[PDB]
Amino acid sequence: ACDYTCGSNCYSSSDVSTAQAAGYKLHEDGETVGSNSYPHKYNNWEGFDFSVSSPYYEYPILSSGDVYSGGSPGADRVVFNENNQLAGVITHTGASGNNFVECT
Ligand SMILES: Nc1nc2c(ncn2[C@@H]2O[C@H](CO)[C@@H](O)[C@H]2OP(=O)(O)O)c(=O)[nH]1
Ligand SMILES: [Ca+2]
Repeated sequence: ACDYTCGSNCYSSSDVSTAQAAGYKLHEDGETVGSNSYPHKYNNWEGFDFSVSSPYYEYPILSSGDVYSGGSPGADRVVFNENNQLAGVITHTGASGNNFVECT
């Protein structure tokens, strides 16, 4: 079963946890990754009511299972905060333009 379903992608708790650990780690060293410099800030234009506190940072989660280290970031992201908390999992899939919809 899927703990998180991002359109076509099936992500498990373990998947989310791995990406998230990679992002908070970069964020902690003050280092980026890719041409879009992940992780960066998630502004929250979508206006999601996260059960966690701002500010937010995003980091790509790959359907491939591997951790992002460059190349296409895909459509799915993991959102965590300064305390290393999971805000959620979002995707551009089924979302107009660069908008975001949440993974089910
Ligand atoms: N849709 C959306 N994009 C955001 C937000 N905060 C930062 N971004 C980034 O700004 C871009 C829009 O110009 C988005 O594609 C996204 O980059 P990512 O694709 O790396 O997530 C936000 O709250 N919503
Ligand atoms: Ca997996």
